[PDB]
Amino acid sequence: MKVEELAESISSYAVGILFPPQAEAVEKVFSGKNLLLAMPTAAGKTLLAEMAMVREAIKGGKSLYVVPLRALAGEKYESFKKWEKIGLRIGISTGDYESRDEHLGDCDIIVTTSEKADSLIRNRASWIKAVSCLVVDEIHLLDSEKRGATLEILVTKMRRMNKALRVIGLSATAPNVTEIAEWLDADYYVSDWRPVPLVEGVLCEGTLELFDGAFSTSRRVKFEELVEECVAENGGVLVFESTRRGAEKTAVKLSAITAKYVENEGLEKAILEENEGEMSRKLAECVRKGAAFHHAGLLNGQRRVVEDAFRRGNIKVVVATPTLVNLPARRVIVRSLYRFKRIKVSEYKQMAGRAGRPGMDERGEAIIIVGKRDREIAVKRYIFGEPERITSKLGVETHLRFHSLSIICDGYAKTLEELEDFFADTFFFKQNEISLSYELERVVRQLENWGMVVEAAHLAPTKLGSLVSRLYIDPLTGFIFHDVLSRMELSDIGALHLICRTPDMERLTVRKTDSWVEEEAFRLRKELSYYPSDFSVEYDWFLSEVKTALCLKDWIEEKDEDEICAKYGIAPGDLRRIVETAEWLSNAMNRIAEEVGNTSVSGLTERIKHGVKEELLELVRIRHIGRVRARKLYNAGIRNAEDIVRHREKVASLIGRGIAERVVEGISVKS
Repeated sequence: MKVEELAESISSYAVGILFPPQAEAVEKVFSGKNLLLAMPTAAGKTLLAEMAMVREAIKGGKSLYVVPLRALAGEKYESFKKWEKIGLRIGISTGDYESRDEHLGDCDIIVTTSEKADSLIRNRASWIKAVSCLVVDEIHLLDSEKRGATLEILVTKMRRMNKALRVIGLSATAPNVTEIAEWLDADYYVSDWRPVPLVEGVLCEGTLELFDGAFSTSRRVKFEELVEECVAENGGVLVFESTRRGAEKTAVKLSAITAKYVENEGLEKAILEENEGEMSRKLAECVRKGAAFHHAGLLNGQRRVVEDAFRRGNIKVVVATPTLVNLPARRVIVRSLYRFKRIKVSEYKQMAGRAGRPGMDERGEAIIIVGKRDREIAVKRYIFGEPERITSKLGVETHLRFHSLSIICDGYAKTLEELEDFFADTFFFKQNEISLSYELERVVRQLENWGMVVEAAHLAPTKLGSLVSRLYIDPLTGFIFHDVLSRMELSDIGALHLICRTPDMERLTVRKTDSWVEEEAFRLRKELSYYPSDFSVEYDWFLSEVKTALCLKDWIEEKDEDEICAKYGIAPGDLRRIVETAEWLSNAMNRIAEEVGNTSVSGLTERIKHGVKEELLELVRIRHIGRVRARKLYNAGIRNAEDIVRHREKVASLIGRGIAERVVEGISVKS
């Protein structure tokens, strides 16, 4: 079997109209052994993995492509539909935890996220045991203080479950990537190869020094011009700023330039299609003039609209933040080098690594605009310089606690010893051979104290623990709930506040101006699950909890979004992010509540989800009608599904003929 041949033939069919020079890569991909691929651009890295899967499929196996963000999940998912021409059946699962998703079980490639995978495992999906090859994309994220831990545990749990499991890790370039390969028992393959070469250049006092390997080409140019230059050519310029305010500020100036080239007026409406005012205002017209800014503030809608547009060219410039998703662009400017501390070689490398514009450009330009703080650092360390070494973060108590509970429940470790053994098979161990027996002992006790783990001369989970496990929430969270609930029984704000006490919840920042919070917090005292000293150290952590719960409150009290935003000083995307989260825990808190018997939270989740009152719940369940429409309809006779039908003409007068039509189309088909 001349593997090179197969690989080629296979790719072409599906793709047709791109991956490493020498055999090694392909040679290994088809070997069947665990394999770690370390390359810069995700480009060739992914097709090798894909082939890996295509092959495994034909062998009659099943692959589970894992990704870190729920975002990529979709991107990769679609990307794999390409192999449908060959009869592979792709499937995806994201966001649903308490479910085994048994329908995926008959897919050849199942894309999901690290967490979702871990969950599916805790929730004992039946297909997992069928997965023969696990591909861990962006495995270098093993260094991620947030992500790492799950990766280490997922991989381990999975390996320990199936010795025949073939793990394929895909990572960015880093020095210790080989030890990863060792921890994975895999043939590695490393390379600096890039489809479209990259030129990294720094820009100082009017001069741009482009580095082509060992040479250089100084020139006199100005930022505004570098942008227009490529913009002029329509190669796409991607600028990076370390702020939300900064990204928007610049995303504006450039619109001046991008304006005289394109006038996207239909897309200006595409933005406002969901929100308006201050922020969305800016992005909207900004886009009308070619430019745009991309940050966590926008809504997943406004984002994908700006992304799709920059891809097609409608948008000439996209000013984002390190928070950044495939954005093809010829030029890539990096405004600052510090993170208002300094940016990691990694972040820069990644940022620069977007300059390639495969199949449209010959080279990629990435410029680090630096001042004069001895610009040598931007050259000596960033341009020419190794990225930071991947260091495992599973060590923290947090993660330990979080995962141990899972391990002791799912039946991997039945004694403290074998719990210690489990963590020994970790990348954390392989990396620093440290016995965590101490802390790990502390954990299991605390897990016992919290009533989640029981010591009957054998470690086992309690009904509660199994729950906390399946809910995939921090056991501390599960405790705060089970404790407070089993004892008292709060109200709206009281419950919204309880959630915000939880570590799993996001909180807002309290500005010097948010004075009401402190007052409101007092008035509402006696209602909250606890109340700190006016000058206790936690009065600040407290006030955030309140301000956050107050926010959810307004959301739940149907307050205008833009209004809620302005009030709390956050952006629509944030609000959506917070509510989104708040709900998940809200569900968690309720299921926990039930187990104890408390009910003061019974119909909270629903409210949180739609941000409606309670009287509108019946209306919002209909194909989701939204707070706005639901209110209008409720302010009239239409107060449920039935009434929307019987008074059709009326409905359409309130909501709209179009929307009206769509809404009814669903109800009848059901009832």
